[PDB]
Amino acid sequence: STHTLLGQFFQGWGTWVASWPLTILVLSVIPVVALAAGLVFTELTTDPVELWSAPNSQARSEKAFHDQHFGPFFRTNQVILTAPNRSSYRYDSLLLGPKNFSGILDLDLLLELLELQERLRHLQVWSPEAQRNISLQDICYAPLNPDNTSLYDCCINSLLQYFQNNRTLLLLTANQTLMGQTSQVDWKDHFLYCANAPLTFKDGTALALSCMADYGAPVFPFLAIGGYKGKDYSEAEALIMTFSLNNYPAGDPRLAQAKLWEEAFLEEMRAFQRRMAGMFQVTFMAERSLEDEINRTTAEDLPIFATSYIVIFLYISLGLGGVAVVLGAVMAAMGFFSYLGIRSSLVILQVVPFLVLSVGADNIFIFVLEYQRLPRRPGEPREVHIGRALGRVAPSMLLCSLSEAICFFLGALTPMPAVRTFALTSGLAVILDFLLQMSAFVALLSLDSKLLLGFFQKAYAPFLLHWITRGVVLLLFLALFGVSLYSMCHISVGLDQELALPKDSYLLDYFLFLNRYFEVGAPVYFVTTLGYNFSSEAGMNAICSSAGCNNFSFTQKIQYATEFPEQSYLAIPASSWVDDFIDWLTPSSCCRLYISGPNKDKFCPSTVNSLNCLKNCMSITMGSVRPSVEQFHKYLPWFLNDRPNIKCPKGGLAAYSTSVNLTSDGQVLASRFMAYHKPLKNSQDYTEALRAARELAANITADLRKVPGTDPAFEVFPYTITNVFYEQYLTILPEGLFMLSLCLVPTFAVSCLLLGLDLRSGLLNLLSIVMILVDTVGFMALWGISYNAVSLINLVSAVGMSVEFVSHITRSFAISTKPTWLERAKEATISMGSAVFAGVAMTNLPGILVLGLAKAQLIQIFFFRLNLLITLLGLLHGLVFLPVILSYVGPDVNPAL
Ligand SMILES: *[C@@H]1O[C@H](CO)[C@@H](O[C@@H]2O[C@H](CO)[C@@H](O)[C@H](O[C@@H]3O[C@H](CO)[C@@H](O)[C@H](O)[C@H]3NC(C)=O)[C@H]2NC(C)=O)[C@H](O)[C@H]1NC(C)=O
Ligand SMILES: *[C@@H]1O[C@H](CO)[C@@H](O[C@@H]2O[C@H](CO)[C@@H](O)[C@H](O[C@@H]3O[C@H](CO)[C@@H](O)[C@H](O)[C@H]3NC(C)=O)[C@H]2NC(C)=O)[C@H](O)[C@H]1NC(C)=O
Ligand SMILES: *[C@@H]1O[C@H](CO)[C@@H](O[C@@H]2O[C@H](CO)[C@@H](O[C@@H]3O[C@H](CO)[C@@H](O)[C@H](O)[C@H]3NC(C)=O)[C@H](O)[C@H]2NC(C)=O)[C@H](O)[C@H]1NC(C)=O
Ligand SMILES: *[C@@H]1O[C@H](CO)[C@@H](O[C@@H]2O[C@H](CO)[C@@H](O[C@@H]3O[C@H](CO)[C@@H](O)[C@H](O)[C@H]3NC(C)=O)[C@H](O)[C@H]2NC(C)=O)[C@H](O)[C@H]1NC(C)=O
Ligand SMILES: O=C1[C@H](CC[C@H](O)c2ccc(F)cc2)[C@@H](c2ccc(O)cc2)N1c1ccc(F)cc1
Ligand SMILES: *[C@@H]1O[C@H](CO)[C@@H](O)[C@H](O[C@@H]2O[C@H](CO)[C@@H](O)[C@H](O)[C@H]2NC(C)=O)[C@H]1NC(C)=O
Ligand SMILES: CC(C)CCC[C@@H](C)[C@H]1CC[C@H]2[C@@H]3CC=C4C[C@@H](O)CC[C@]4(C)[C@H]3CC[C@]12C
Ligand SMILES: CC(C)CCC[C@@H](C)[C@H]1CC[C@H]2[C@@H]3CC=C4C[C@@H](O)CC[C@]4(C)[C@H]3CC[C@]12C
Ligand SMILES: CC(C)CCC[C@@H](C)[C@H]1CC[C@H]2[C@@H]3CC=C4C[C@@H](O)CC[C@]4(C)[C@H]3CC[C@]12C
Ligand SMILES: CC(C)CCC[C@@H](C)[C@H]1CC[C@H]2[C@@H]3CC=C4C[C@@H](O)CC[C@]4(C)[C@H]3CC[C@]12C
Ligand SMILES: *[C@@H]1O[C@H](CO)[C@@H](O)[C@H](O)[C@H]1NC(C)=O
Ligand SMILES: *[C@@H]1O[C@H](CO)[C@@H](O)[C@H](O)[C@H]1NC(C)=O
Ligand SMILES: *[C@@H]1O[C@H](CO)[C@@H](O)[C@H](O)[C@H]1NC(C)=O
Ligand SMILES: *[C@@H]1O[C@H](CO)[C@@H](O)[C@H](O)[C@H]1NC(C)=O
Ligand SMILES: *[C@@H]1O[C@H](CO)[C@@H](O)[C@H](O)[C@H]1NC(C)=O
Repeated sequence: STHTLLGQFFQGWGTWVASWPLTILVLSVIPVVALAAGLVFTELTTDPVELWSAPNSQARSEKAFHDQHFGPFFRTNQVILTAPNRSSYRYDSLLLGPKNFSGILDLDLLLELLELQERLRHLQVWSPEAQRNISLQDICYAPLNPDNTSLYDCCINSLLQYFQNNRTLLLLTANQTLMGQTSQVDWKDHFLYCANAPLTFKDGTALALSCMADYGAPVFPFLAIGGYKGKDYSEAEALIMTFSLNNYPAGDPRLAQAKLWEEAFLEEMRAFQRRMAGMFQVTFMAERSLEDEINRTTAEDLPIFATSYIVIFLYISLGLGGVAVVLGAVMAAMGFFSYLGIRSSLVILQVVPFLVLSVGADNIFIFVLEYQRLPRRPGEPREVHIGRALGRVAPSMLLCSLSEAICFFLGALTPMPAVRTFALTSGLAVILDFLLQMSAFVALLSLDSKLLLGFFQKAYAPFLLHWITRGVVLLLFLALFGVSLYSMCHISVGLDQELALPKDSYLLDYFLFLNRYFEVGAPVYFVTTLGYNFSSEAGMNAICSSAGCNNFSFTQKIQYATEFPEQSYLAIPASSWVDDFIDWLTPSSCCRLYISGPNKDKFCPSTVNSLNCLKNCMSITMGSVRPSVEQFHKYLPWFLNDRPNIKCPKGGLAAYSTSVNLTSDGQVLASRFMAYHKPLKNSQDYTEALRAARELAANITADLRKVPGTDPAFEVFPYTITNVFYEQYLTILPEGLFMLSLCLVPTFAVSCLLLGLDLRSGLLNLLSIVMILVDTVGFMALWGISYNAVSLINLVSAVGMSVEFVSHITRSFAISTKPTWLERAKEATISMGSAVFAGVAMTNLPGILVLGLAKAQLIQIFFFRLNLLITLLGLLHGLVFLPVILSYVGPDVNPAL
């Protein structure tokens, strides 16, 4: 008899608390201030976007490997222009004939872009470190000269670097004759040539200009122009400007002083946008922007949510004290984790009370209603009266605040750190609410000494409980179940990137141009783990692509997967370094040795010419030349220090200077192979591209481990900058369904174990909760709400919350001792359904009056838009179905003396 013992215990507890209310109130209000001091002490928040990745997941372990061996990924800042007013026209270029250009490639706009680019290059900002005024050379990603980066060696990708940013070279007209000349060649004839082959040093036109940038590296067309899918390289609808800044770990001061340059870059481009509006639509984005704009919306709406926990006060209209009790409990639970050490963000800190308070106030309302509705046996004071009232309401009030702490704690197994912190914070707020609304609230309820609901509940009852009503409500809700369980399959898993922003930020314009005008997605690298030999003649051929090497190979596998971009999510070949290194070892003035030079007997660089150096590295021509082992360690570092000029453009440190990590002897440890994704638009494309690249990587490693000298536990994994975000969605269906399905067991095993309910009433309770979950999943899929990590903690919270909808109804039916089932549930409805309705409306009205006007996309889609569905879909299953279903398959009469 576990139910009877709890009532006796809580009745004696309530009588003693009524006896000593002042002392219990002071001694239970004093241990809240100590826990609340943890908030004011530090409460360290987590600003950046590394609160959305599992700290030991495989996708972040690969990032920790790559970041260690090759340095971190470069931060990118972009500007897109896309002039829409001008008209496409015609140009009869002498080489390729007719070409019908677009309006953005007119010469009147390129100069105006150049005067913005060369002024963004010379930008200086004052830092918190007051000594040094920061230039761009300190924090720029220079792939050719990192030792002392001059200001002209920083990576500034744009179309203007086909002319090396030279104004006079851009304004150049040259006579050229093929005997049918009829014109002079202008800059566009040179741009059309450089688009086809970016590696050329001497242009094939009459005017000669290299297609290489100011820093000695080629610039590809997809990094410069976009929106050119048909009619290639002629009808670009948008220019592109890109600045690359090298990234550091979070503790380094250079990252602190490189986020201050991007702020001035944004504040200068925002002035550039309004300086000209009749000829451009410039949209920009810095890497600082996204992680410091989703915090702005959350930090600009705390006063607009302060009406939430004051509109909690007005709906009860002894009530101020209860809301103060729940707010103190939630604040203490919020501040307790600072002592243990948990870096929670302000976004987590803003929505915790507005989901715990909606469950913490209903128990107060139920207790005060049962205290003010009791028969009030005379001959005894209130000191036993409140204990007598609390004895038969304590266990039912204990189920609904213990079947939510269990649900929230069980829901804290999600991979995301911030969702885990939100679950852990609200899992202890409610459990520190139930312990503090009897040790403090009962003292106030004894210390206070010094309608119409039951009107129309008895008219709402004849609307139900009749065969007109009891035979249509059942099949209608079963049809709702039948439509929801087949609409569940249309649900879409994945969280879009644009839902973190408001409806008015410039990043929405940037993403709308990025999804529509780019032609290559983010780059990806096929990293090679430690172990591969890379030296044997039978070792290079498995990673080769040309001149005698094998039929199928790694850099041949990537190129073959490029040709079906719809299935494999790649759009550019691999560009391996062994393929370029074998080309560089070909003779004729690339790799040469001094013969009679005692002082420089090893290397003759390409730029030096004389009659001294004449011997080649590779000895004699032969079919499919490949170096020996001893010729590898000599000749590989030299290839990583030969800048490409026009005497040997075969390769060098232009693109491979940080793609191989040499040891202290000459055995390579790891490598990278850079290939570009196809244009990825929504969040169902990122995860699918991740899976379709990872399976290709596993195919490559399974093919590559067959060589003789290799080592097992050697895998070639893919890595891109956003792999650490969308890696969870491969495995959120099995780990999401399992967490929900295991979450019903501790509620079913306790709701039928606390208050009667042997099998049938608890079974109907489980049927109601499963119906609520399937209906809310179907309506969530039908609205457009996604199914991600942040939209699963809400469903777990609804599973915890629905015990409110059902437990009091099944309680009042079980205690009912009236004769027939046709009217036995009427007393239970009139007794408890009104109180449950008031409790549900207690979350319904403040659940809509604040979170529906949040102005953030995250709160407006995942907390107002979804909690409203659960709240007004649990009313229909708790006030229209459950009493009706209990009148047909309801248990027989319990005496229950
Ligand atoms: C870092 O930033 C500081 C401040 O912008 C900059 O100092 C600049 O020095 C030059 C040369 O003096 C000027 O642009 C200017 O210094 C003087 O400023 C006064 C007050 O407006 C002017 O009346 C003077 O014309 C001018 N110098 C003289 C006497 O001709 C100052 N910046 C401004 C415009 O206030 C540094 O150059 C930057 N980098 C560092 C630390 O070198
Ligand atoms: C990568 O793969 C190469 C080729 O298989 C391998 O080179 C091998 O090194 C071992 C250890 O020194 C050598 O034993 C082996 O052949 C040796 O080559 C010298 C050259 O003058 C001969 O004089 C030796 O007799 C002979 N073996 C000895 C030392 O007695 C050599 N393979 C050949 C035939 O070139 C590398 O070790 C592999 N590297 C890694 C990272 O495992
Ligand atoms: C090519 O590979 C090299 C070897 O893996 C890299 O050099 C390694 O850089 C690591 C940091 O990126 C270092 O790790 C830190 O080393 C210090 C000194 O021993 C330790 O105290 C730290 O615990 C450790 N990690 C930190 C910072 O917590 C390695 O020490 C260092 N070499 C090794 C493995 O000993 C190169 O960075 C990489 N490419 C180049 C040349 O940049
Ligand atoms: C943008 O393009 C300009 C045009 O190419 C560059 O200016 C050119 O620089 C060349 C190298 O200094 C000049 O050659 C020199 O010209 C002078 C004066 O005519 C002669 O005395 C020299 O003999 C000759 N060089 C040598 C070493 O013999 C070109 O004359 C000059 N272009 C013209 C026609 O004015 C700019 O340098 C370039 N901008 C940048 C950033 O470099
Ligand atoms: O920042 C952030 C968001 C998480 C912040 C925090 O973890 C949270 C959120 C809600 C809670 F209840 C409790 C904690 C998240 C994001 C979440 C919802 C969205 O509609 C959009 C983005 N994202 C992101 C950022 C970049 C990106 F590439 C993909 C996603
Ligand atoms: C290209 O063609 C010839 C090749 O020598 C060259 O003379 C042109 O320059 C002259 O410019 C004149 C003024 O625009 C033009 O009318 C004339 O056709 C042309 N030379 C003559 C007399 O035929 C070169 N074109 C230009 C405009 O520089
Ligand atoms: C003569 C007797 C009654 C004196 C001893 C009374 C002791 C056992 C009582 C009096 C007040 C009580 C406290 C009142 C309030 C709280 C806050 C609650 O969140 C945890 C328990 C805690 C901290 C209680 C612990 C037990 C307590 C200290
Ligand atoms: C070193 C720095 C970060 C220390 C300063 C930490 C600051 C930002 C902390 C300390 C106390 C915090 C407050 C503590 C309590 C609450 C109530 C909660 O319902 C909303 C957030 C709010 C209002 C917090 C906002 C952030 C806050 C002001
Ligand atoms: C790096 C170190 C310091 C991290 C320590 C934090 C982690 C590992 C541990 C330390 C103490 C732990 C807490 C101890 C007690 C409780 C109360 C329980 O009802 C729910 C879990 C909860 C809230 C634990 C959560 C995990 C926790 C916060
Ligand atoms: C073509 C697409 C984009 C049109 C979408 C129209 C939107 C506004 C529609 C589609 C589905 C609709 C929902 C369908 C079901 C319910 C349950 C009901 O108890 C409250 C209203 C609510 C929650 C609806 C609100 C409006 C709604 C969200
Ligand atoms: C393409 O070129 C032809 C001939 O110059 C021209 O008539 C046509 O208008 C051009 N294309 C577009 C989209 O206008
Ligand atoms: C600055 O750059 C030049 C470029 O050659 C280099 O020689 C010099 O060593 C660098 N300065 C220092 C102090 O290293
Ligand atoms: C130029 O383009 C802007 C932006 O679309 C537009 O508002 C403006 O009317 C255009 N002006 C003209 C007439 O070219
Ligand atoms: C595959 O290798 C065989 C044997 O070297 C060769 O005959 C064949 O041409 C290669 N495959 C293709 C598609 O050429
Ligand atoms: C690579 O891919 C194809 C199709 O996925 C697969 O059938 C084949 O077995 C894989 N190659 C290897 C070496 O297993």
